[PDB]
Order: sequence, then structure tokens, then C-alpha cells
Amino acid sequence: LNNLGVRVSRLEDRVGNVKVTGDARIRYQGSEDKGVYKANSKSLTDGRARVQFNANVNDKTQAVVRVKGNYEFGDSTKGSQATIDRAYVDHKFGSNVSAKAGRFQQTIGGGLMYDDTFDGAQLNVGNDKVQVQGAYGYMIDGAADGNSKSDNPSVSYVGLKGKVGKESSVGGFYSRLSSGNLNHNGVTVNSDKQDVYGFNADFRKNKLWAGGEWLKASNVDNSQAWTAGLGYGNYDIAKKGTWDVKGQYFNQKANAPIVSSTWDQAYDLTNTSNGYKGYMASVDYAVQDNVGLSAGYGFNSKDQSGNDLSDFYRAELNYKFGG
Amino acid sequence: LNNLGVRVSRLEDRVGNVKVTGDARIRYQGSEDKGVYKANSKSLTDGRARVQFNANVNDKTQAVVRVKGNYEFGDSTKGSQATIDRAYVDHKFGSNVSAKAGRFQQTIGGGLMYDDTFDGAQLNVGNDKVQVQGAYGYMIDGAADGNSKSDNPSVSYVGLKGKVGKESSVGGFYSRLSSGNLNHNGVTVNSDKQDVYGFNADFRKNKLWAGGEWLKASNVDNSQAWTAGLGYGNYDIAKKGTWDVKGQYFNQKANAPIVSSTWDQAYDLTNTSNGYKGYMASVDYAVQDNVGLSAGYGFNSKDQSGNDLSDFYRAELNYKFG
Amino acid sequence: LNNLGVRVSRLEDRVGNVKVTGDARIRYQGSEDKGVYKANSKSLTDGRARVQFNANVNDKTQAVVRVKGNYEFGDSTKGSQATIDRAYVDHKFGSNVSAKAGRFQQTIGGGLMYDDTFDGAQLNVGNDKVQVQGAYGYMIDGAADGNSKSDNPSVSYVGLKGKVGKESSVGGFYSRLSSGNLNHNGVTVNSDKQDVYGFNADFRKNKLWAGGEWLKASNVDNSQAWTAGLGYGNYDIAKKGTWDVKGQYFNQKANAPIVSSTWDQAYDLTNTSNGYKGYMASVDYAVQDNVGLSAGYGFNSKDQSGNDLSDFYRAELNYKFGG
Repeated sequence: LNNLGVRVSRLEDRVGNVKVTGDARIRYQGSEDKGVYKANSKSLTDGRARVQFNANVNDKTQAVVRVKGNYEFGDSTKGSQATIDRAYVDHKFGSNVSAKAGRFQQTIGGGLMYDDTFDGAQLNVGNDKVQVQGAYGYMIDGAADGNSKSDNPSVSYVGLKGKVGKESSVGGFYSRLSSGNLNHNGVTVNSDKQDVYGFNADFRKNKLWAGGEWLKASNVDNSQAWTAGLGYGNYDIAKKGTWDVKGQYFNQKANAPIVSSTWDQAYDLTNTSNGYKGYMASVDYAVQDNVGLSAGYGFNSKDQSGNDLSDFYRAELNYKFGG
Repeated sequence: LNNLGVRVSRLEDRVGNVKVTGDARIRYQGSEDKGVYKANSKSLTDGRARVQFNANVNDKTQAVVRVKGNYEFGDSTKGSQATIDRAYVDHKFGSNVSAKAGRFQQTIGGGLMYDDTFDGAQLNVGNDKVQVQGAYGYMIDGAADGNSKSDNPSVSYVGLKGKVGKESSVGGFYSRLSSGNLNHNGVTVNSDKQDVYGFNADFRKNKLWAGGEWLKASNVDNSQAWTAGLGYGNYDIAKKGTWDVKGQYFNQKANAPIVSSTWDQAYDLTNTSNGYKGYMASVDYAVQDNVGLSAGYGFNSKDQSGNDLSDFYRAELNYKFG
Repeated sequence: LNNLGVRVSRLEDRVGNVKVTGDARIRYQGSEDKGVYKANSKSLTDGRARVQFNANVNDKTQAVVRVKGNYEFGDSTKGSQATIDRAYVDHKFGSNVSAKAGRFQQTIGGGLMYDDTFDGAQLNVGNDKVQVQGAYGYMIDGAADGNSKSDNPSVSYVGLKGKVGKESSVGGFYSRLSSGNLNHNGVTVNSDKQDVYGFNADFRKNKLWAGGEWLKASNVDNSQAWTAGLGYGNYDIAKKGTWDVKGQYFNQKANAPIVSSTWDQAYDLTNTSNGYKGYMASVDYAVQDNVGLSAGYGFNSKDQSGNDLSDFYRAELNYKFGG
């Protein structure tokens, strides 16, 4: 039987701990007014390929390295340059304490304020029913792009997430942003400390979904940003024929900090100087295994003063590697 | 006993997923006149390291991601920047119909006009003897590099490839390029729509190869470009000692669209302002398994008006992974 | 069992040759004076993610492709670009002669002058006792960065290394550098040919180590450089609890070619106007398997004329994969 022993010894020679997964997305975005997605035009057809190496350093720690490449269909000015999107180490300090260090993905609150790249440290204390997440670091994506280390506002975040049943989670968050340069309406302007606090609710009774979120900066006037959505579906990308539909409403005031929202609304701190207010309806359908088509139509877009904005619409296909 | 079976199953988990392959190359190019390969010099000794990830999305769809890096031997100005060279998804809608979407490699016709990166979509029909390939998108590499999306000419291509004889292949193609910016002799000029069309033949039998191709723009004077060549050998990089020799002739006129040809000629639309006409003799030899050595000598290079261009010569070593 | 044997054979069929390894480092560097590590600041905290593919081309040859990405915590101006750091092919013409071609790592002598990226060819000839390594190429990193081929000085190196006793090694080297540009104190200066010859010794016994290196440019005045260090420890990142400590003295003159030293001194030909002379103490400890915490404190930093320089201090975590 030692023959199979040496065969599996050879097994753990030429394979190793690294598991390679990833995805590839082909997306089309557009609007009826020029400049929403690509300057001087009203349509952006682009694609992205991501390859993620997940390696186990030891039994109690693992690290992740993701190589990401974006391109636009026909854009030949520069090569589809690869960028290390995620590079972090995940320590597991037992059954209740976990930590992340490096360039990971952070979600401030329910994701309305920020869900993207974040260089720093994160500590998770989890009862498995009530969870606490505390982060310290720097934002990288969205309205926080283009800032050097001495201009990028540091984020000190503490968030609580509890469950009120099966699949239903409520939560809150409190974050402190230092003085730094943020991008409003394409202009990088400096701002003082902000104490952004908010709450979110999510309910998944049966296959019905009902979610909402409200965040506000404590000291900055006119900063209340909230969202509220309903939906029906059972969307699983790995299972064929599982669809989903949802409709949601966004209301972001003039000074509301929306750096890079987890949602797909087209107006945030970078795009607007007078807020955003309107609906968006999204649809998902897994056409094949590990292949998913998505569509979205955002309408009734308005400014805070009653002015009118541009409707938008997107449609994309996502494919996964591993399994 | 069962634990070993569970370990074998865990191995079985990570085998049908992402498969990592690739290659490396150490190449040297030179010419008898400066500026053909590198600005203000007559030689360029560089390399390349490509790593590709063939991942099966599911039993009827796979995706390919390739990371490449080009560095000159001694050029320390910039780093060996890694680029996503290929990023596409390939679908099989049955036994014959297939499709590709994303940044994939397109070969317009036989490869004399373009065989390189393509941004768009491709549809393949046909079972085993007649194959129809319809591509729609944008060229990226070659004479179409440096253009933006709004300046890049859009290619609508349909090509037919028939199998004749035991393994001979004949074919033709018709492609339409929208108005856009293209690189003529180092300057980006805006050309109108073109309707290019051509034919090719490839008769190979008993270690003897004879190939030919001819393409032409419909509404452009002196735009035809053709190649014709012979060869003898059984080259196969995965088998040691499999040599190969070949010799071929190119003649592409001043307006002939040669964006990035599949052959190793040093002159195309980017380098020549009045055409190209000359011979090239090439040799290949697999010195080891999965290792190959290639050499090439392009001579008799002349302009369409009799002006004499410069000879060129290349020597490269390609190592194939997996 | 026979069916399981056939299954193991089938799995062995689908194994390929590419083995994915790598590492992830989170580092902090600082100095008592600004400009040593980062411009107009006295602290530089950053991170690195490297993923290495070891492909086995055939029985007597392999190739290596390394994708490396360096980022700074908070620096969002320029993305964490992925660069091909190593790309080379290794040939084995028997049990004695080996060759390398491409972009690999070269260790000129003991590593004080250079242990970093190299573009060219290398040839190793020798048995288990004596090794002779001859390399022709270009330096890419260190003080030779930022140069094109026409300015990058070609390096012709030949180094002999003989093992004395067990786990201890002595050796020497002779290297010839052509005329080219080098980054002296932030200014690219064109220098003529150099003939740098040197010796090194590395005595290891049980858990104690005594190392020394001395290199000199033959035709350049005030170009001598040397280091001498003593260490105690049994460091091995793959094993938990294996500590290590060492203390070493660097004395390198104004014209001594120190492009990219394998040590951790911050003053090498690129931020020195009058050389470097001072001590550095380093402490390593593998806190977990494949995880290692390192710290370093360089003090008594002075010029060759007696004018003092700035202290420096570093602290980093290294995570390794694959093995």
C-alpha cells in the first residue's frame, strides 16, 4: 500500500497549496446623455479578466493574490495592463477572531458608502450570530482614486451585524474619515474629519428580498444618503435557470459621501455636484452553469433641486473559472 | 484506506479547473540598415514569457486568460510590464457551431494581412470539411496600435476554409474595414472604408509543404499583396530532432493592407511607404523536447520602384511549457 | 485498490508541469531623517505580492516566470502594477555544467555589490566542492535602474566558490564593468570601465555564523568596500519558533560600486555623497510555519569624513506559499 503512499507524495509535489480561480466579465453600459460612463460618448463596452491565486500559508492562515485586467472593446491606445487588485493575508486566530492585512476588499456599512479595495488592517470578532468588524486603512477606488498617501483620507471603521432570523440580517456602522482630498464632480477638493454613521436592514424570507440602508455624516450638513429595495428570485450563478428581479430607490444628498457604492447606480460623489434621486430595476439570469447574464435600467433620475438627470442602462455577462 | 481515497478526490477537485500552461522565448533580430527593428540601432535582443490559464467554465464553455511580458536584454528604463494579452470566452453551441467573445486571436484569411489580437466576437460554423468563420470587431496589434476606440477601424470579416485532399486546405475570405486611423510609415492617416478580399491555398503532403495567398482591396489601386512558398520537414516542438526548412516570397504593394502578418517579414504597412518585394528563407529545429530553435534570413528586399531595402535576419529559442 | 490505482494514474496524467509558489510581504521602513526611504517623509510602509510559476519544460530544463507587484499603503495614484520580475530558462548539461538564460537573479560575489535582477547568460561549472560561475549581462535593478541598453553597463563576472569544512564556504570573484551610466546620489553620472575584484568568507558551525566580504575597484581611487558580521540562530521560515539574530558592520567608500546589496543597509551609491560606515542589527523569528517576522536597526551611520548620517529601522512580515 506504500506504493499509493509514494504516489500521493508525488501528488503533493507538483500541485502545491495554490488554487487558481477567477472570472471574466463582458459589460455594456449606456445612457441617453453623453458623459455618464465614457466622456463625449454615451456608451462603454468593456471587459475584465481576473485570475485569483488562493494559497494556504499554513493551517491557520491563507493569502490571496488577484491579477485583474480591464479593457475596452477596440481601445488600442494601451495594452490591457494587469494590476494586482487584491494582495492580502488572512489570519485565523481561533473560532471567533480573524484578521486581514494588506490590500483587501472592504465594505463600509451595507455597501452603499463603499465596497472596494482598501489598504490596511481588519479584525473580525464573530459569535456566528452577532459579528463585529473593525478596519483601519485607506480607500483606493471610486472618488478616492488619484490621491497620494499624504492626501488619501484614512478610514477608521467599526461595524456591527446581527441576525434577526434565517438569512435576515440587520446592522449598523460608524466610521471616521480624516482630512483629505476627495473627488466631487471631477474636482479634487480637501475636506475635514467626517463621522459617517449608518444602519442597514436585509430580509430574505422565503425567496422574497427586502433591503434598506441609511447613512449620514455627523457634522456635514446635507449628507443623508439612503436606499430601499425589493426583489424576488433565487439567483445562483453556479445553478442554471436561477433568476432574480429587483427594484430599488436611491436618494443621495449633495454632500453625502458615496465613494464607490456596492450597487450599480451611475451617480455618486464623482458624477454629481447636487445629489441623486431615482429608481433602478435589475434582472439576473444564470443562462448556463457558472455563466450569468445581468441587466439593469436606472430611471427617474433627478437632482436634489428638482432638476433632471440622464437615465442609464447596462447589460453584462459573467463567467467563473473554479468549481 | 478511505482517507487516501478522500485525498484522491480532493486532487480530482483541482484538476478539471484552471489549467496553467505557457511558453518563453529568447529572440534576436537584426538588419543591415538601422531602424528596421529598433530606433537608431541595427539589432534587438529581447525575450518574452507568456502564461496562459485555460479554465473550463462548464462542459460547453471555457475561458482563456494569458499574461505576457516583453523585455529587451538590458533595457532597464521601465519594468517588464505584464499585460493581459488574451482574455475571452469560447462557447460550443453543439457539435459544429462555436463562438468566441472578448480579446481573442483573429487570423484574417490565411494570415498575410492579420493574425493577432482582436477585440470583438467570432462565430464558427461547419463540421469537418467546410468551415465558415465570421468575425466582427477591432484590430489591436500591429499597424492598428496606438488608435483609440473612436479611431479604430471596425472589421466585419467572413472567411471560408475547405478541406481538399488528405490534408490540403484551400480557402478564401471577404472583409470590410470601416473608415479609421491606420499607421502608414509611422504616421497615423485616416483612411476610408475598404472592402478587402482574397484567397489562399495550402497543400501539404509527405513532409512537403507548398503554400500561397493573394489578397486585394476592391476600391484601392495597387493594393494586392501575395505570398508563395515551399518547405520540407516534419517540425514538431514536442519531439526532439524534428527539423524543418522553408523558403518563400512576398510581394505587397504600396497600398496593400498588411497590418500584422503571421509570417516573420520585417516589412509591413508600418515600416514601408512604397511596398515590399523579397524572399525569406527560414529554418527550424527542435533541439530538445518542448524546445525549438528558429532562424530566418530575409533577402532581396526591394521597393516596388526598384529601390533596395535592407536585409534582415532573426534567431530565436522557444521553450514550451506543459 | 486496483481501481483506485488506475484513478491515481489518471490524476497523475492531468498534472502538467507548472508549479505555482510565491510570497507576500508587509514591510515598514523608517529613518530619523527625511528622504532616506521616501521623499519628504521619514516612514515608508508598503507591501509586495509575488507569484512564481516553475514550469518543467523537459527532463533537463525548466523555466521560471515571476509576477511581482509592489504597493504602498494608501498610494492610490498609480495602481499596484504587475511586472514580470523573473523570466529565464535553466539548462542542465549533466551533473556539473548548468546554464541560465534570460532575466534571472545574479549574486555578484558574496552579494554586497549586487544580488538582484540580471539580464543575460550565466554558466555554472563545478562539483559539490568547487563551483565557478560566469555571467555576462546587464544589471536591471538598484543604482543601474532607469538606464536604456545603450547606457546600461555590461557586466562580465566570474566567481569561484569553494566549500571548506562543512556548511562553510570561502570564495572570490572578478567582474568587469563597461562604460555606462550609474545613479550617483540621485544624479546619473557616466563612468568609464571598472575592474572590481573581491573575496568573501562564510563560516557556519552549529548555530553560529561569521561572515565577511571585501570588494575593490581596481583602477578607481577610494572605491574599496567591506562588511563583517556575526550571527547566532537557526532560522528557517518553514519551521515555527526558529529565531535568529545577527550584527554586522558595513564600511563602503565613496566610489565603491554598491548597486543593490543583498543586505539591508539604506546607503548604497544612490543616496550617498561620501559613502557609508556603520552597524546594523537584524532579528528574525518565524512566528508560524512559512510566516516570518523580521526587524532591523541600523545605527552609527556616518560618512567617510566623519559627518554623521541618519539611523534607520525596519520591520516586516513574510509569508511563503507552495512548500
